[PDB]
Amino acid sequence: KVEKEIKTNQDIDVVMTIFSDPAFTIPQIFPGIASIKCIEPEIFEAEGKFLAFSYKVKGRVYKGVDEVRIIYDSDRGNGILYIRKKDNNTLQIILEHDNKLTAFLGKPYVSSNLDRLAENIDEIIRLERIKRKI
Repeated sequence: KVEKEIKTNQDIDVVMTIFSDPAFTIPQIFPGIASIKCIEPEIFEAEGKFLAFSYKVKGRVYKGVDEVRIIYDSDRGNGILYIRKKDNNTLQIILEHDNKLTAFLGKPYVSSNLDRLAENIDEIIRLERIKRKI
């Protein structure tokens, strides 16, 4: 698994809600997302590429107490992305992928994404909020 703690001064419940939108979360985290379809609010299909490898991913979001769980399948392996509220100013993102080869190759792309999200989270969410009116 690849993970990242994020600290935020934004309203944590708003942040968690935004992370439950796959149109936000998947392009932000997955390697090189170039297409995303978010029809029904809890389902997505996306396409991306990293190195020579194009992939098609689709999946479903489940909301829980203080948790968002995104279950996905792709031509390069299946997995779960978790977003967990830890306290009022902190969350954890954990990506667990079932294909070791794909995880090895995708890892620096996912970690770079998670680092960028951690470093810019409040500016990213402030803009999301303006657009979503939440």
